[PDB]
Amino acid sequence: QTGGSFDQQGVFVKGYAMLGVTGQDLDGQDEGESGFYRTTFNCNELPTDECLWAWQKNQDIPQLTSISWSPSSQRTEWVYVRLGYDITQYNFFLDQTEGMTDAETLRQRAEIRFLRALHYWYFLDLFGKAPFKEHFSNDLPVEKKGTELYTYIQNELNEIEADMYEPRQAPFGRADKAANWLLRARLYLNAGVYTGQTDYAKAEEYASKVIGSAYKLCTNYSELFMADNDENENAMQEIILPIRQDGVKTRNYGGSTYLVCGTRVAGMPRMGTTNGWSCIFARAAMVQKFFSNLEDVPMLPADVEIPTKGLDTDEQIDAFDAEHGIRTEDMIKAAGDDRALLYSGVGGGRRKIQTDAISGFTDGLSIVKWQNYRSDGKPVSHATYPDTDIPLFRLAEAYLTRAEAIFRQGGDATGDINELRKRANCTRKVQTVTEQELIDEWAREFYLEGRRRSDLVRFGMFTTNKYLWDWKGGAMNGTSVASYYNKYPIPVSDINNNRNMSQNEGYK
Ligand SMILES: OC[C@H]1O[C@H](O[C@H]2[C@H](O)[C@@H](O)[C@@H](O[C@H]3[C@H](O)[C@@H](O)[C@@H](O[C@H]4[C@H](O)[C@@H](O)[C@@H](O[C@H]5[C@H](O)[C@@H](O)[C@@H](O[C@H]6[C@H](O)[C@@H](O)[C@@H](O[C@H]7[C@H](O)[C@@H](O)[C@H](O)O[C@@H]7CO)O[C@@H]6CO)O[C@@H]5CO)O[C@@H]4CO)O[C@@H]3CO)O[C@@H]2CO)[C@H](O)[C@@H](O)[C@@H]1O
Ligand SMILES: [Ca+2]
Ligand SMILES: [Ca+2]
Repeated sequence: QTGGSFDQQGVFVKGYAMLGVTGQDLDGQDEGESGFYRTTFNCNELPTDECLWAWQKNQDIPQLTSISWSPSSQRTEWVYVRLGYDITQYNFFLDQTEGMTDAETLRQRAEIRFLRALHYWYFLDLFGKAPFKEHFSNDLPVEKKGTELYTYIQNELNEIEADMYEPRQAPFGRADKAANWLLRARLYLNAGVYTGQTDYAKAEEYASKVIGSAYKLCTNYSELFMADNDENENAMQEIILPIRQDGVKTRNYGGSTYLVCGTRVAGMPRMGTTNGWSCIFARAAMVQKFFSNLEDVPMLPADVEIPTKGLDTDEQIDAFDAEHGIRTEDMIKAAGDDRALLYSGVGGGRRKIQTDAISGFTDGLSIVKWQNYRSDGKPVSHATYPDTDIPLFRLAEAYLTRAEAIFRQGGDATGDINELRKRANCTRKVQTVTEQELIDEWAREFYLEGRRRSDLVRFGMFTTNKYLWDWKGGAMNGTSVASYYNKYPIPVSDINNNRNMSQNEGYK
């Protein structure tokens, strides 16, 4: 539908919706697996030191879990096709509005181009290249890779800035200048990876612009991931770009539902939902980001039995956990960090910190960072699907990005790192910053937010022996894998359909 049938406003809104909702066609793929969020999240989380997918029988899960996928990877095709599809939609909107000079359309085009740029970043970060097309048409996309792609995204962002909303002036959910600046800061931070030439001075500069804007850090970390993060100034003042989610109106199995339902199982107190999928749990390496010595991690003694009765309600579960100091609040206290939103209690069965074999959901601690509970205690909209928004872009990213840029430039990054540690009410403060502390802090601050893999690759820790974590590369204590795994392969299906695309080095 074009011309007189083109619903500009409607298509504009759908532009943003692709970030958090699945439409309504790949073979053997549940609709709930096609989302922009879920596919990119898995590609940047499942293979990392942050988490594990409990149901390994699911297609392509073992491959992603241990960094052993191939060009026939179903989950690689999923994110590749999803990213490409969203872009064709943006190109369509831009083509249909081309030539329109009214203030309204200009702003919409700026934001759409912002959204397209973000998508091209994922292509660049995940594949080092992307099936490029500036317009909507029949023509096969051409290949745009590395430096040229990097330069295109940067140029897009630089060109559309002037037309975007001032920081915190756009309707909640839409991207403003600070979102623009944050994306560029991320690009610059990883410029070394994408172009072979680092540019930390620029990453620092754009990070400072974001930090110097109206955005501010939420005083209660957990609130950023709660049901009312779209009706709480404390959380909203930090969320530069949210992915709206609603228990009744905006549902997505791969949306906040994925982060809440996917990390819970029946028996856990305060599930915030009626459905616990028991899918995502933390690896020992994740827990170690909060407990350098895993022996300090509050755990139930192995010689203590868990009653088969009397543990049916949250009240009973909590009381039992308190007796053994294993309530999440007890986990946070022992961790001396508000971000230690983990659970080792008996709700759902005995938990392990590390496992000799990936058997089930309880082989690692549970992650209760995402919640379908409002900080003000008010009712949520639905008993199953969460109202919780996904704060894709948070101000915290600017502090860690500037901190990393300063450190790599030979300066003192303690100031920026302690800004986040202070917010999380950390008992331990950083006296000096090391590469190790930085990558560890990136995990403590952003675990389960869909970016882990990218930070690891930048630190040369994703495939190498520089950092081995439980189950990395398929080995209990971790093992390395080929360096070509730092980039996902181009789906064989697209290699076959578009001769313009060349496979990434290393893959067959
Ligand atoms: O008919 C269309 C429908 O088909 C499928 O759903 C039906 C099943 O095919 C059918 O067999 C029956 O499922 C029951 C099983 O038969 C029964 O054995 C038991 O299943 C076990 C399962 O065997 C275990 O592996 C374990 O399951 C895990 C999964 O392995 C995890 O991946 C996770 O799951 C979640 C998905 O990952 C999410 O994407 C989402 O799934 C939704 C799809 O994304 C969406 O497109 C679709 O429309 O709805 C899906 C949900 O209904 O949520 C999933 C969790 O709900 O977590 C589960 C749970 O740990 O444990 C289960 C439970 O013991 O029980 C099964 C359910 O009763 O009935 C199914 C319909 O309810 C497709 O899966 C579905 O997408 C199609 O629409
Ligand atoms: Ca409300
Ligand atoms: Ca919401």
